Amino acid sequence: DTTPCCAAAIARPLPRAHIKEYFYTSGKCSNPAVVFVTRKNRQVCANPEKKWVREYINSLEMS
Amino acid sequence: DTTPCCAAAIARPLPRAHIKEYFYTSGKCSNPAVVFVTRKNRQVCANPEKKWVREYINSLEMS
Repeated sequence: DTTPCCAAAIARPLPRAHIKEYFYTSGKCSNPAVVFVTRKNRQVCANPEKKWVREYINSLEMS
Repeated sequence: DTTPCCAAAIARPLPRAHIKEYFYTSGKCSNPAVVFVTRKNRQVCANPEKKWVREYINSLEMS
């Protein structure tokens, strides 16, 4: 917890074409999240347990 | 604060050869930090105002 962590997680989907990369936060966070990195390099915390996250991820991985 | 943030920041220097990338957290954090990404993809929060951070960074940028 000398590692970057997500207090909360984006309500609704961000636009799929704003998004270029993802990673998962440490599991040592209290809300471990997925993080989306936008073409503009904003890092956005998302709720991994949510359908739009899991098809965005599937989308970035089956490019 | 739907963006990944650093509660605290690594006391002492990490080994320079463990470190492959860096970025700065959002300025919207309460402790906005530098984050070091290790060859093993651990993200480590560091205090930007600290001499070892600023020559690690200079090191990754003058490669």
